[PDB]
Amino acid sequence: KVFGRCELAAAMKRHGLDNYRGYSLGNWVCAAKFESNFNTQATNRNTDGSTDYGILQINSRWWCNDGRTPGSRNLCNIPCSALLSSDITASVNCAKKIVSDGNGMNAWVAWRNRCKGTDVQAWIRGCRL
Ligand SMILES: CC(=O)N[C@@H]1[C@@H](O)[C@H](O)[C@@H](CO)O[C@H]1O
Ligand SMILES: [Cl-]
Ligand SMILES: [Cl-]
Ligand SMILES: [Cl-]
Ligand SMILES: [Cl-]
Ligand SMILES: [Cl-]
Ligand SMILES: [Cl-]
Ligand SMILES: [Cl-]
Ligand SMILES: [Cl-]
Ligand code: NA
Repeated sequence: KVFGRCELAAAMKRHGLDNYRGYSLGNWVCAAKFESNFNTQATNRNTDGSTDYGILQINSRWWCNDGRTPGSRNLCNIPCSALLSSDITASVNCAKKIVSDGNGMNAWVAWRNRCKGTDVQAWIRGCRL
């Protein structure tokens, strides 16, 4: 499912994302945009063997199990295919444990590099929220 901007915002806000750990909704929506393009089915292989999954490109190294990332963890307690689902709940619930990890949303490369310190509200401008 290729989410629409304001659609995704509504759905993150509902899953308790807006202002989670101090990160207003425009953050997460930006992150999504850049990590994944609002596509729930997006993957990328990392050079080390890991694969990033879904709307926020959560990574198999630490966070989920795809059973081809040797030496990796599965700290969210899910298979990685649950992150490609058109429902985003797993994705969101995982984000909560990652964002809470002490690097904040620096955990998301795209975010730190492309959203951090910009006007993130622009991404929620025009939204029935
Ligand atoms: C939380 C998470 O998985 N963050 C990943 C990061 O590990 C990786 O450097 C980058 C490219 O794969 O994409 C981010 O989404
Ligand atoms: Cl957009
Ligand atoms: Cl915002
Ligand atoms: Cl594995
Ligand atoms: Cl494989
Ligand atoms: Cl475990
Ligand atoms: Cl599994
Ligand atoms: Cl949903
Ligand atoms: Cl923080
Ligand atoms: Na894993």
